[PDB]
Amino acid sequence: KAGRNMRRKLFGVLRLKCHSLFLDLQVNSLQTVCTNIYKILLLQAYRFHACVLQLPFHQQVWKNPTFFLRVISDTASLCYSILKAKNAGMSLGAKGAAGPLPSEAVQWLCHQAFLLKLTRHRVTYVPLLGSLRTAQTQLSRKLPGTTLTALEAAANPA
Ligand SMILES: N[C@@H](CCC(=O)N[C@@H](CS)C(=O)NCC(=O)O)C(=O)O
Ligand SMILES: N[C@@H](CCC(=O)N[C@@H](CS)C(=O)NCC(=O)O)C(=O)O
Repeated sequence: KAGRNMRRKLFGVLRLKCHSLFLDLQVNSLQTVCTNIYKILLLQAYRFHACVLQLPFHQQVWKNPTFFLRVISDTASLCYSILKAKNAGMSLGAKGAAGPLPSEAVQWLCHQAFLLKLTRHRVTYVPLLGSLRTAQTQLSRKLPGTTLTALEAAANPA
């Protein structure tokens, strides 16, 4: 427990730096880009949960659920902005895909990563799991680009 916390704290910045180097669809496969942005978002979800555990006892999650959901949304926006900048010089012969990832896909990966972590602590996060679970289908009805299952593949490896 104290060993896991030490490892997350120690490797946080380095892991994020490393993942950020594999987001360029010009040189990387789409599967790689999706996996690495997802691993970034999952890392962020763990940091999120750590930060929530140290909120005052009266600052319950059901008390201000807009705050937490917006934090989650802002995470997707920020990772998406990073991804955009990293893919700015993309050309027609890019290895990754014909299309650089829409914000819908980064959003989907974000909600996925947060759900996986937040379902482990339902007693704390039952107010949020409602809105996030719909957003998944809200986005799954917004864009089933087939590649939706290629996103599910990136959220799968252990
Ligand atoms: N992410 C690289 C491989 C490099 C690698 O494995 N190093 C980092 C990820 S950038 C790491 O922390 N290892 C994998 C993990 O622990 O999830 C790739 O997809 O080809
Ligand atoms: N502690 C985070 C790593 C991120 C981090 O280093 N930031 C804060 C977390 S709010 C920190 O300095 N750690 C103090 C703590 O959680 O005891 C984690 O468990 O993943």
